[PDB]
Amino acid sequence: CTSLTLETADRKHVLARTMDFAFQLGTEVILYPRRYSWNSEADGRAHQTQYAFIGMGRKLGNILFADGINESGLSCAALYFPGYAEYEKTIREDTVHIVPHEFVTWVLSVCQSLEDVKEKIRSLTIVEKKLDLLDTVLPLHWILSDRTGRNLTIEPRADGLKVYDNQPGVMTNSPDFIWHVTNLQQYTGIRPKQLEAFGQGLGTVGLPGDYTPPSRFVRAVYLKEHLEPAADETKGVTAAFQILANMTIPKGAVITEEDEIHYTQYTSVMCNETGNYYFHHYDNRQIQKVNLFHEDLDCLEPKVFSAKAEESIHELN
Amino acid sequence: CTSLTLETADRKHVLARTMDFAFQLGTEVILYPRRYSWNSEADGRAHQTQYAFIGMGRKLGNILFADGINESGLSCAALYFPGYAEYEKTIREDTVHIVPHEFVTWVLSVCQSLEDVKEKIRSLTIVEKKLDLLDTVLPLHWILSDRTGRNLTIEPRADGLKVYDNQPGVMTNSPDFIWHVTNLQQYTGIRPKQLEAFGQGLGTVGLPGDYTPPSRFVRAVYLKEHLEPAADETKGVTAAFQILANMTIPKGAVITEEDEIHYTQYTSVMCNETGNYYFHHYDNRQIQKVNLFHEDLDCLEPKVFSAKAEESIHELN
Amino acid sequence: CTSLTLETADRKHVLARTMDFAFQLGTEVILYPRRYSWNSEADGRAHQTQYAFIGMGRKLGNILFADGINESGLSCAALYFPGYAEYEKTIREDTVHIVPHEFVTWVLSVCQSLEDVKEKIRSLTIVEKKLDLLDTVLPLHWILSDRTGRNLTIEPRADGLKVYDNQPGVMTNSPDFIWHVTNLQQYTGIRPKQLEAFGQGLGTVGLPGDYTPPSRFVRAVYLKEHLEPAADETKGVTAAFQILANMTIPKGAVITEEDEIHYTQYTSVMCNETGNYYFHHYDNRQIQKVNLFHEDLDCLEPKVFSAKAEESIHELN
Amino acid sequence: CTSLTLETADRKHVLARTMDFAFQLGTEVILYPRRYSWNSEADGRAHQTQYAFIGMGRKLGNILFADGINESGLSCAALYFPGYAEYEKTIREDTVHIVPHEFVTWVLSVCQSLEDVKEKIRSLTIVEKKLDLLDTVLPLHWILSDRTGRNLTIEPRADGLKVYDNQPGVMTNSPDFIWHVTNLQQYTGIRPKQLEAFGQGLGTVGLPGDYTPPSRFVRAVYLKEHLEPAADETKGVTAAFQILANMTIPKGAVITEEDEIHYTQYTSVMCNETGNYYFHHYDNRQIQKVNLFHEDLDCLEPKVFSAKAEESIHELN
Repeated sequence: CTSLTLETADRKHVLARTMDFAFQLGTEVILYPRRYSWNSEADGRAHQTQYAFIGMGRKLGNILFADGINESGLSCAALYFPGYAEYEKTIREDTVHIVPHEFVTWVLSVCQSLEDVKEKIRSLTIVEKKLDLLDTVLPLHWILSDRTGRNLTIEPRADGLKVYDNQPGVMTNSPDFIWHVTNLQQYTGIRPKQLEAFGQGLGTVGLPGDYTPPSRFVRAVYLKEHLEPAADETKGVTAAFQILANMTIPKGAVITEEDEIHYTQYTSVMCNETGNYYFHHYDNRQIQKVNLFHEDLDCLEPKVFSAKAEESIHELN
Repeated sequence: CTSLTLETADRKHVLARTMDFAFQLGTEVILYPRRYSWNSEADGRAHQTQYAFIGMGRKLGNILFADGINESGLSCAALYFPGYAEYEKTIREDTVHIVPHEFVTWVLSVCQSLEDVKEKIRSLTIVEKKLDLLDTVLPLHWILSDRTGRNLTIEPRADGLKVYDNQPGVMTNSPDFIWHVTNLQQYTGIRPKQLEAFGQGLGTVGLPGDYTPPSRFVRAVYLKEHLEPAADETKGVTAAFQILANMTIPKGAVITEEDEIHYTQYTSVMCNETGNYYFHHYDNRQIQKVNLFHEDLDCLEPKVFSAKAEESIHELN
Repeated sequence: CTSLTLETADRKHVLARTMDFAFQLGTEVILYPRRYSWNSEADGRAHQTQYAFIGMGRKLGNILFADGINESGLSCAALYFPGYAEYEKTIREDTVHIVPHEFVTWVLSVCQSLEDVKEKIRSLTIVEKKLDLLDTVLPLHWILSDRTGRNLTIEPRADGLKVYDNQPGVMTNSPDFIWHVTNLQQYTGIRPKQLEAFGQGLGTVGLPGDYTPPSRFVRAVYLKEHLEPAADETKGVTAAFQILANMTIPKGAVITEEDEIHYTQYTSVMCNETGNYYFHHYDNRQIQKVNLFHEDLDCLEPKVFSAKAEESIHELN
Repeated sequence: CTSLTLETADRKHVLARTMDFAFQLGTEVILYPRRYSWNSEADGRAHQTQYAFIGMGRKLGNILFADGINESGLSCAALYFPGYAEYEKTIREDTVHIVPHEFVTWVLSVCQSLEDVKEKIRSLTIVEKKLDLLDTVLPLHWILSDRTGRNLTIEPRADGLKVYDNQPGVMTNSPDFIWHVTNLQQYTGIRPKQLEAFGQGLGTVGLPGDYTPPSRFVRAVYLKEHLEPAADETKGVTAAFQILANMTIPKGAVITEEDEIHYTQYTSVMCNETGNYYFHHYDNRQIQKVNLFHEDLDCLEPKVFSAKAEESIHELN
């Protein structure tokens, strides 16, 4: 997965991410409403959501989310972090306990901002527990965004939960966040204009083209840094998709250790100010959209907005 | 520009191309009908079209085409070829004379197949003449496709018009076609599966990521060669777009000598068997489609199918 | 600079390094004898050497060493580490205080092995103090070796002296050691034999060619990992030079921010077991050698072995 | 193999080359005297040498040369050119016939300059014939130099002997010469000084590091283009070795299809004006020299100057 934030000329923010995976997740955009009672798989204890939100989710016992945007402008995305993610084995105490795949639900339901996350996260404990559908502990890390325009990355390490100001506003997968930010120093020579002619693009030589996390990180940062400013929310959504097109894996390009096809299943963009969640997916290019605020946020139960599944083609004749 | 052919499991062919440029071309899909009389800018002599077709075009005196698919399955795309394209200065005789920006119109209107092109092209002469809108001679070369599944590339050189079997079924810009095909030998090590773990993609290391023509050529060939087979026309169109997403230039990424923004304005896919022309453009992700055969091909004049210009967003609520 | 250890088949060990700089250092190989009194620029306090050693140095008040090999088989090399080196600003107490440029003298004069290093270093303080010649505090980090065949890299950080087991037996410059070892994971696909014909070397595609520190680190690990075993000392010394030839900077190839030419001035190889110091420099390819043990190690004063400066040419006729 | 010419400030010229192979060639520097009779493996016909020369060769019936420098300042080197070399299968007439491995002997024995080459070659036929030792027809191409400072590369193709002015003064192996010169256009952004801090060398990012022929060609052009001027012959010879250090293959780094180790066996530098042949080999770094003119150039038979085989170490104590 590749994620990035962008800021438009009229001052909105979006958080955008591709979801690259071999197993089919079958996520759909879902409203998780306010005052919704759920029980953690860490210890069975009950929680009650405070803020409503929408994001890509799947009912697996509770409804687990890969990302989402809440009613107060906080947005979050969970991306794979294999080999680096390390959780608590032993249940602490005087802490809330959740499992890794609950963090999105937690943070979006209980926090209203980045300041808020930085504070509540001090009494949280994420513990090592499998996701049955996969029979494995999800190795994850998270990128978050709110209406101040700041960005965080949060990474569950052996040393505990680490929080970073994410200045580039980009994040992919392993290794750890400082590693990637340091790696950017190798790439400050790539630039849009040639120095002083098969065609255009020569300044761009050295941009990594492969699908490894470090290269996708560098290629996102390059394209974000030289993006012509986008005027408004819609133009921002387009740009985030244009950039993420460059990190879209066609089926067949990448094969896992198990002979599975690792490809981009969906790409989404979430707008912090407007509560809009846009997306397309491998099989349908047309942007789809859910507006959080058209819904009854005191709804009694989750609401699913199911997607158009095939290529939506506009016939001119 | 990046172009490529693909073949689906049910045996259709598509020819796909991005159109990367700094100046706004304002092309629209247009039907050029059968028996349509036009006069060449080479010498003023009259021609009469034999085959109807559709492609991206612009009225500039006559309607000039950047690509197109005709009523008998021949498809063609003109891509920039700067510094390498060389035309006839002196008007020969016993030949048809056209200017570079007429080749698409010519070949699509007068030829019914690749065999046919290879034969008619022997009595053709392309002469050096400007395109007024640009006050410059277009340096171009062409990729063509028909229902046999073969592909050609044709390149106007100092030595005359050169014709190549295009075995990879890919073409970008300069330098010449054999140069790129030879350059592919450097890249046969890139592969979808790692040898024997920040994540996926490690076999893919070395894939060029920059926007130069040679790198776009290599990156297209890689993605075409490892594309999981596409089952039918629609799935083929999706795949061609998924591959070309990887060669889509966001505004700002690439700047010309003149400080202009060189970006991908539109991407199209043309199906040889069905006469369908699909496309999207920088500002609207949704595929748009014109079916050649729904039209009256004996129409008296060109017909324009003008495109939806803004982002067509499907609202789920 | 690039440094690396090697093991020969007869189980000797060598530590090797190029010295890349813009300022002409003018090091010569010097013997520092045992029981030699000196005083630290840190605080003026007395030191008495315990172990004799040889290495490239220069008299600049006391005699400053870039590297060396001692009588009991410990070797060390100091390499530039700009932006990351961080020393103690304030004098602690109950500790031995030295300045950065005295580390090599200290460690080699006082320690008899890597174990001995890991223990004495626990009560060392390195303090921020300028080298006068250059009017700057040297940013440095160190690689060390002994007769056990283990290796260490020691890096002065904000948080204190960090000590790492150096498994690859390679170090260049910035960034920090764990950064580099982590970065090697992107390069595990590079390999001597092609997969399945311009010539040889296609498996090697991807090896970094530039002179930046991360690139030279990866290229040294590749070459060392795949070196055929060297039978003995001489062969070990040859091999080390053959590898480091690949990270040798000719004059003009790299230019600093101040417009100075930054180039490889000398290359040395030290054998741990035999106290042999071999080198060559930019202007004389022939290997030159100093045998620590041929000298009186109790000598009252340091002894300089000045290099043949010109290309030493063997004339066959 | 990698080869390159250099010009010194005092206007001497050198032609330099590494010899990379898997089979041990066992060349020694040999003087081929003037007025020496030999017969071609092509047809048994008589030849009488006109100009004495020295170069690395081996007695294999006649004495076969990989390179050399003649008495009137012409230099040549033969380098592998697999897949692209194409000789004459049938014996022509009114032409001098030779086999591939006799080119160096022929050109150097009979031609006094590059002009003289371009003229005599008009009536040369190179015929397909095996070298027995290897049971294969050598695929070869050649770079040449004289006292004018011009350079040529000559490549045996399907279509005849092609002769090119070699502006860069560099040649490696396959593919063809114009291929490489064209490929240099992708690399014009590489440069000694950074744009606007792990260390030095950031402008150099992008220089190819692998051992394939196109990569070594680009790396040699970069280094030669940016070499500081060498004051005189000796300095020229040093510089040539410093450059070619960067294309020096240690044992194990590259492995052939047959599982043989392909490594740099020797490196030579020939000065055109002075008939000086310098070299070193894998096992002995010290430069060794043969002075063509110290010999009797009318000598009745060839004379071998056998190399110091072991590392020649200069002992300072």
